[PDB]
Amino acid sequence: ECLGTIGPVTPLDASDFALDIRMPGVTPKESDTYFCMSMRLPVDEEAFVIDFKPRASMDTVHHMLLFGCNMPSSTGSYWFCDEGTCTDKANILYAWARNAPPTRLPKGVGFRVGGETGSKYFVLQVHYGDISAFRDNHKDCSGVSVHLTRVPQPLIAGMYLMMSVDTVIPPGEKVVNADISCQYKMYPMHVFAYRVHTHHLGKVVSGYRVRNGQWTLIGRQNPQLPQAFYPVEHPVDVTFGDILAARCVFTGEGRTEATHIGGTSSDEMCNLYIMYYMEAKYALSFMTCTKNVAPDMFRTIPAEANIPIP
Ligand SMILES: [Cu+2]
Ligand SMILES: [Cu+2]
Ligand code: NI
Repeated sequence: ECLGTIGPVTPLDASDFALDIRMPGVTPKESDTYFCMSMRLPVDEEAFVIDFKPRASMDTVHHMLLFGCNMPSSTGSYWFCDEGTCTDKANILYAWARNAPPTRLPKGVGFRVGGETGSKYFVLQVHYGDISAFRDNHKDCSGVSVHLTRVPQPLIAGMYLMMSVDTVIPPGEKVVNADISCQYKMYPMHVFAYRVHTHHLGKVVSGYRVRNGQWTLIGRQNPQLPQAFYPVEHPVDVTFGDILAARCVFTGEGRTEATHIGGTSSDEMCNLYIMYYMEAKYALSFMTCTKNVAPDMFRTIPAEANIPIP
């Protein structure tokens, strides 16, 4: 699968091209190795990401994530993602998970990149699980083919990130809730996909839109299942005056010391990635909620938010 003499850029037609984002023939020496690499966009003008095709080794790649950003964490050929993904904010565009197949972008929908305000780089994370296939000492070029176009898209994809920052999980503690909430104050977004992220202590993650005190399910997932972007059961609009609300349920069981929010496996995260589309003339590409503005509101959270997925 390694790119040879033809390189990473395929002409599709007048205004479209495929960009292949692949590891430069890497060979992991340990299990659960996270490798990152970057690619500058080959065009300066604004472009739209309208499709993704995975190029994974079905024998060694556990997951892949693709981000857009302006400042990749390294200037090197490739690095361990422990160093970081991007030094500015990494905008997730795509997740590929083993045993949980991705869902296509709706037609007419694209991420805006490049230009004056869009991402100038793609960063690709590859999670290598079982490295028993690397007994060959073979070079791996797993990654993702992205379909770019110059043609403006009627609908712009973006990300609403809900994330905990203050969470403290005391050791042995049966149940710890991490609650996130913000008022929505932009033009309408329609949620079409969601991804959940915790580390090993996470039991369930749920996101809701609350309007006039009524809770509407965006997504609810066990974070110990493959962390792909999952389609929303039914399209959900989030509109001015709505509150977005999310809860991660953790346990402290099995830990001798307290667990707080951080980047390592002995730390936790409570992340819910809400992938939306917006009308192009109304669109903004990213929003983040790191707060809990209506904590008392969580008294009426559906009971399913506290119950593990069977
Ligand atoms: Cu993985
Ligand atoms: Cu994490
Ligand atoms: Ni609608």
